[PDB]
Formats: sequence, structure tokens, C-alpha cells
Amino acid sequence: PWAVKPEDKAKYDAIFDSLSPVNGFLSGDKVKPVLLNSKLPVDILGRVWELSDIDHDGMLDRDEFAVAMFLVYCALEKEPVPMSLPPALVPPSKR
Ligand SMILES: [Ca+2]
Repeated sequence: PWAVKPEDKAKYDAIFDSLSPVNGFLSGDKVKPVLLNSKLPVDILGRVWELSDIDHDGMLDRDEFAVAMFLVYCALEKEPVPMSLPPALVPPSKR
């Protein structure tokens, strides 16, 4: 299934709407700070975001911002983040 779970997409959809979503999008100006509070370096926010910004336009939609929350929260516990968007974390819209 999708690397993100329904319980994770629920906290991701709250964190996504905790930055002020725009018609279903968030500007790096909101997620950026939301990627730093993770205590991670800008390298993770540079890779995680990349694998999170399905569109890669400096913004994260509710589904793209979701991929950036579990990709970050995993770097705080112990799971680092690669730079290759895996097909298990990507939605059927990237197919
Ligand atoms: Ca986007």
C-alpha cells in the first residue's frame, strides 16, 4: 500500500492544515519551518521534501505534504531519508 498509513495521513493532514493550506497546497514558507522543527538538517528537508513534493514546485499538496511528514519524522527516530521517491510512498497520481 502507500508508505503512509491512514493514521499518519491524519496527523499529516493536520500538520498540513496547521501551516495554512492553499486550495490544497502549502508554500515552502510554511512547510520549511515545519521541516526544521523536526530537528533535522536542511539536507533532509532538501531530500525529504524532494521525495515529498510530488510536483516539486516549492509547495506541498495535502498528498505531497504527507510524504514529507513521515519522511521527516523517520529521521528523528532513526530512519534517514534517501533521494529516490519509492513507488510505495508515491500515490497513483505519479504513475
Ligand atoms: Ca506540490
